[PDB]
Amino acid sequence: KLLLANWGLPKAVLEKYHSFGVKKMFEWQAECLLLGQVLEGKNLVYSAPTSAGKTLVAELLILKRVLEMRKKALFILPFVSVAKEKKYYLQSLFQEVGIKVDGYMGSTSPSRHFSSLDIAVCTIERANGLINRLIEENKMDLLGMVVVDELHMLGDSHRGYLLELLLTKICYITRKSASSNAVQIVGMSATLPNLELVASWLNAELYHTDFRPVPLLESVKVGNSIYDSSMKLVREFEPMLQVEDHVVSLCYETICDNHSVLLFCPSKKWCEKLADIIAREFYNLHHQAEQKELLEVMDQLRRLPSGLDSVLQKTVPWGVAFHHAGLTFEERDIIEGAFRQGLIRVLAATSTLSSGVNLPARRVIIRTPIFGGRPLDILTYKQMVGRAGRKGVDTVGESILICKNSEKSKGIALLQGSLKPVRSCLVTGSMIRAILEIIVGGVASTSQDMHTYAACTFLAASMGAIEACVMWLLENEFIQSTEKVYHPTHLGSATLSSSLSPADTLDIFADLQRAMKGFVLENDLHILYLVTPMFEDWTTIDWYRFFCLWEKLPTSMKRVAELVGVEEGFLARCVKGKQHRQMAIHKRFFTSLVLLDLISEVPLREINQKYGCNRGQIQSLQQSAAVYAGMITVFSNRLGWHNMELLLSQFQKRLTFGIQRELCDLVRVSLLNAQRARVLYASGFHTVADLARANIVEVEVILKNAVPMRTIWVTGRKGLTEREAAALIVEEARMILQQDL
Amino acid sequence: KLLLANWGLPKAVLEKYHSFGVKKMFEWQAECLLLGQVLEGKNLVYSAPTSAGKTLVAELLILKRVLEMRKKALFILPFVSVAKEKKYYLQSLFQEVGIKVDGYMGSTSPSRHFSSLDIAVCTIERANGLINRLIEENKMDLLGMVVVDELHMLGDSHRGYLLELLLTKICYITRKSASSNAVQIVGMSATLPNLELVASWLNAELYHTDFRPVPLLESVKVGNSIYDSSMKLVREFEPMLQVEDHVVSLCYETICDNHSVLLFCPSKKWCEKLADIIAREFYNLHHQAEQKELLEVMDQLRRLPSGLDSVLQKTVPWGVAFHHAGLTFEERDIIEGAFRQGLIRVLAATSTLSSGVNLPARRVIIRTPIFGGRPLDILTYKQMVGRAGRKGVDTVGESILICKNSEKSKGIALLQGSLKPVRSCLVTGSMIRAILEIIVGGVASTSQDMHTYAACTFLAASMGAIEACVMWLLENEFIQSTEKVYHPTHLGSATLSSSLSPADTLDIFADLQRAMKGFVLENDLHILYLVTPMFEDWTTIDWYRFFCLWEKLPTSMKRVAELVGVEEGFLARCVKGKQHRQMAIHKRFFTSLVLLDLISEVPLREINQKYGCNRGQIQSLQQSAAVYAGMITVFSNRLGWHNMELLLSQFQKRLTFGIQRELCDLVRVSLLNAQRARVLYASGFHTVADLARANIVEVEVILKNAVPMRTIWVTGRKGLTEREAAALIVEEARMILQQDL
Ligand SMILES: COc1ccccc1-c1ccncc1C(=O)Nc1nnc(OCc2ccc(Cl)cc2)s1
Ligand SMILES: COc1ccccc1-c1ccncc1C(=O)Nc1nnc(OCc2ccc(Cl)cc2)s1
Repeated sequence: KLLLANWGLPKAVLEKYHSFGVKKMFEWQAECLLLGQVLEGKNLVYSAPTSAGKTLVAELLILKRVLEMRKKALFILPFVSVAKEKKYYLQSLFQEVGIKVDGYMGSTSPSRHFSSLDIAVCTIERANGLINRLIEENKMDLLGMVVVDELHMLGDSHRGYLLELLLTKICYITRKSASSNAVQIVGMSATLPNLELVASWLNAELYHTDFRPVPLLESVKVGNSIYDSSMKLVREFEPMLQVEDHVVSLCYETICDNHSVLLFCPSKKWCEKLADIIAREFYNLHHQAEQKELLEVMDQLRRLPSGLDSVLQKTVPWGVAFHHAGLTFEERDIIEGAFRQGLIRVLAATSTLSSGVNLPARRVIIRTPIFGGRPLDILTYKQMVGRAGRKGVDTVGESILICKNSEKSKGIALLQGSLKPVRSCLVTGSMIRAILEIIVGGVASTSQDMHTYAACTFLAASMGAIEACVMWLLENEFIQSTEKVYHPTHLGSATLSSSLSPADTLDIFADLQRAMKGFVLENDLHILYLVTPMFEDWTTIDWYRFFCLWEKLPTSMKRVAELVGVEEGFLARCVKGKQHRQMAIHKRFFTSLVLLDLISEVPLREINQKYGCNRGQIQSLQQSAAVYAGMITVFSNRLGWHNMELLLSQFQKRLTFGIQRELCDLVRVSLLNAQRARVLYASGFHTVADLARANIVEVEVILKNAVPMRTIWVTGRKGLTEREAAALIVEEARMILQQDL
Repeated sequence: KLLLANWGLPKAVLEKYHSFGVKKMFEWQAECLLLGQVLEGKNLVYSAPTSAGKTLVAELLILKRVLEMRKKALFILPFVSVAKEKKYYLQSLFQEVGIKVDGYMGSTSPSRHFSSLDIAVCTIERANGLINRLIEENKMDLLGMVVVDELHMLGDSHRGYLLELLLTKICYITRKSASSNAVQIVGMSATLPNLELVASWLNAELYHTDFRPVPLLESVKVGNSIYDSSMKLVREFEPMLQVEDHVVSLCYETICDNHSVLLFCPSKKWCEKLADIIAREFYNLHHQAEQKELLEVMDQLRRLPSGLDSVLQKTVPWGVAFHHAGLTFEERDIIEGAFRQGLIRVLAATSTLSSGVNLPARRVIIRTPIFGGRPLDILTYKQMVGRAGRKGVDTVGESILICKNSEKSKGIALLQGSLKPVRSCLVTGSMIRAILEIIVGGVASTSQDMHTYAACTFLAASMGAIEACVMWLLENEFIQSTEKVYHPTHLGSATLSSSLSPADTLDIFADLQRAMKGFVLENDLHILYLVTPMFEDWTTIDWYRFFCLWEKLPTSMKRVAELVGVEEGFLARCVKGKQHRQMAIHKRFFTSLVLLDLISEVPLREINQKYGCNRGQIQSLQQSAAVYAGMITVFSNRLGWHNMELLLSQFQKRLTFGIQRELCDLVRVSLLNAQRARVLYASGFHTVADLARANIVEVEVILKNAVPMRTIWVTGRKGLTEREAAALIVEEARMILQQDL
């Protein structure tokens, strides 16, 4: 029975699955897919190692709930990078059968309407908003499927509560129409202890497996000795060519057998240092002093807005490199592709890669059990060591955690530890959000229904607050009480529409209302201070640098600075030689200055030099700001603020792509980010109309010029040759202008 | 030879001309059209009575310069009403042959680009801007024809100088490429003395005729005696049924022969009184106390935003009525159509109708020679008395000017007077505008060329200033001087682009620049104070009323009022119980309040009641404000002001149609002004897409409802039946959404 052809499956999807290598399932997937009425709608909650092909069952169930019972489906993923990778994977897997798959990730939204879509690959943040939209204007009948990758995220997380709110709201909808399902829910999780609780909460069937196609050997390293998980010595490591940790010797031993290695370091500078070191030894140890593919990778990295990196330049032409959050998303994807193809053999990465893309390595060396001054998380450790072993290539996979002295204790604790149980995280902001979501959607009106809703949440399954939440929403004019039936107000409806926390929406309302009274239209800084999310921790602000920039602003910026709350007596002044709101204003002013250079098309390296923030932080900030701009635009649209929504309607795109207004029509093309559109705009093409018939060979020449074979790198298309790149550019322009009218 | 078939002419245009009755030309038209090389391009300047078919030669020459030498053409007309009538006339005459004819009048602009057009029926104000646009971005080769109706307007006028600037600029272009024409110029004028001078100035051939198809008998009336033009008694008038002027007796005598009468009064109240009087007598004198078509006219007047008029209600169902500027444009057109069809037999009109549409009456009675406290203009008198006599119906036409005592002297002076010679009207604002127009267009650079240009104007043909104009443009940063070659600046380029006087553009620049620093986005009043043209004399502002409105403004308006300069200590206060800029601000604030109710879709009668300004003044103000809004939008667009042009980009439409934002897509339909779109919007149609397939019979029912056979009145379509009206509405929506993509 274990064969993808025996199971009912489209021929096109079957032949696409044979391309990636999936031709015979495992026993665990069959036992999970044949777990009673799961194929009919009885929700499903299952756990498996990430290397065991967890998502195959989810994709099969989607194809089912989409083909047989034609309806929409949601694929909720934890992060934007993995969500985009899954969106492109599902697109390449489902294009032939005609299932329109599009993504709601970060700032990007599908050009086509959600009604035209058939699968929405969403982040946790945007899937909740999508379901809120479906509930508001009565379309919950379109949804028939919801898939939640990384179900364990529903516990303690900054975006996990939105996951719970996503399901407890759906289940109520299914359990209020009952006065094998109407909306199926399929969840993928890790080896959680209380998975059952989660399975019973969602009524889903529970499937837990521990099968790993490539066996895993986790071990600790103390001095020169290697011990297994159960405090048993397994090997006496002796360095081959070393100049205790012998990290370089371990990497050398891994490399000698024509394999690759993952090296998880606790910081960025540590990754850059511990990739330089192995590069130096691989030169000296291997030169007594594919290439072509590696030179292609170097040239791909060299035609980027930030260009080549000095440490990358020293490391990459030896098989060694580093992959941390400091690099741009393009550089990170290039390095990840190079490692995936075997071109890069040693990858010094941080913990961020552990939860990100699927990047398996033969040996995973975790330098220290102490990550960022704290012991490594058991979930993080499991995520790292689950990458040890490539399916279908390696016979085994090795994880080596390097510990010492006392550190040995934390290492053995990580070796013998297990995942913590899932939580609920639900007065509190999450419960306020949930109460507002149900009341404003009209799904629940009376307080008896309000407690019934809380009887459907994970808190009720794990085993007052709702009254406090209702009181808070009533006292803050989010909700009105009539003979005590609760009805949404205009502010309460606008909060649920623009997907913002009701806690933040109060100050957002105050800030926008103050901005309407006095606005500065002679720059884009006032329209940016409103769409600037916060400071958070996107960078470590240098006070002197800030004051210097401020001393050199146009004769019109400081007008915007003083109209929003910034000062000069406290503007990188007092803090220069050394208040919770003024700090949040200046740290928002600086943040709004950086975005000012992002929408002014300033090169990332120049922004880094003038502001001191690296390019990864700048890109993260611009993505967050674009999301916030979209939310603020919807908030003003639903409040009847036509003179502000009109101003904000373009800044989401101008921040997503970091462009000027002129390119806002060119960047609609998927392959025109901010530099293949500026060089294509200077040559006279200023509209997607002039680019549909743009001379093919002409745009090839233009893309060949202006360099900061497949040197051009495209997000989701990896590397593209100039000719193929601009051919796809003109084809995308043709499709955009042809299917939008 | 005198036959429209013998002349080379399209068969479709010939059969369309036979519809209006034009089947045999006069001798004067043949002698003017065969005046040497006029048919080849030698410009043409000719004079004829307005009843002699002056424009036939112009239309024939256009068809020529359009069919043979395919190129664009301009039809410059003095006013918006006559320009629109001519646009619809030329459209109905030229649709079959395929000559795309569209109008640049007031605020409306063609949906299609000027390149697609073949005839542009423009006002004098907008034709100059069109020619400036053609000269700027090098398209003067498209223009090959320019037709100027009412050439005598080029002298002393508020829009006449723009006419001269229109031609002296063209001639230079033709006479600078010479270092039978490249742009033909055809002018129609009245019996001017210095026509020759104008003919030689434009190099045009001169044709003057005095032929009138219906002979005219002008006479003066003193007491009971009627004297001819040369102080000779012609008839001893005796009233038939009178209760000296015997105006009513004269109207009765005209009516008894089943004819109609035009009665030109010096004011609006006089027209309303002297139509009520003849209505009263036509009831009492004719009732000892077509109908169906007249009841149709009453119902047409009753389904208007202002509804029926009390004086109109008393007068119209007797054949008598009044036509003054106080009425709406729709009411004026309805009354003019009723008089033209013979339904209305006595029309008490003001001097405004004299220069407007072609409305002939058998007898034209001019009550008094003193019009508005001053003697009647000889041009105005000729314009009035040229309407005496319908071609093809009457055998003669009669003009009767009622004078008395001393007034007799001014009456005989008008009888024996003649038209004053044409002037030039060119430091002065016109010469500044002309110098800026040539320099910024790049057509002239050196001061030698600058004096050469002034050697091409009408001043040079009638027989220092240019140096003063250049100095003024240099000292005001409109123009820069290099090694002394004059180049346009950004402000100088923006002034020529947005078609505003350089005198006004300085204060406009200052006002917009001040508005960018602090703007109020929570209402539309700040975006309206910038697009409010001026006070001029559009109304007589009532101070108490203004202060009352101000005492009752939202909690956000007075914010806009104090941000622009308005006060409360001087805001219908001091002037209430009884400074050239503060007067221009408050009179702009009040004007910006009225427009606020126009874009809020307040009914015209409610605006009239709350502000004290009649509906004709309100409509004139809204048209002027829409023109100003378009000019300001272009001015900000060319100055790189993206945050202001975006705000202003919709107010031109919102003021042209007096609508809200929601209807800005519906009013793109030619038959949806502001009340056939609001009632069609409330039923769910909020987009021109929902109206293309809008159920035909459904929109018929919706238009049948909401009444404030052909009751629906459409501008340019006269009266339309509900079924035909909404059928044309859905057809226009289909065309709009089908040909715009
Ligand atoms: C505020 O909404 C944003 C808009 C722009 C960018 C980011 C956000 C955002 C930010 C932070 N968290 C969440 C969101 C979010 O996506 N909320 C959404 N709500 N509705 C959406 O459209 C989906 C949709 C539309 C129509 C139908 Cl019929 C069905 C589904 S997205
Ligand atoms: C400022 O321009 C306004 C815009 C809106 C409404 C009123 C005005 C206005 C107001 C007062 N006086 C004059 C104008 C005026 O029409 N100026 C114009 N200039 N260019 C135009 O377009 C014609 C055109 C366009 C492209 C080509 Cl290739 C050739 C011709 S219109």
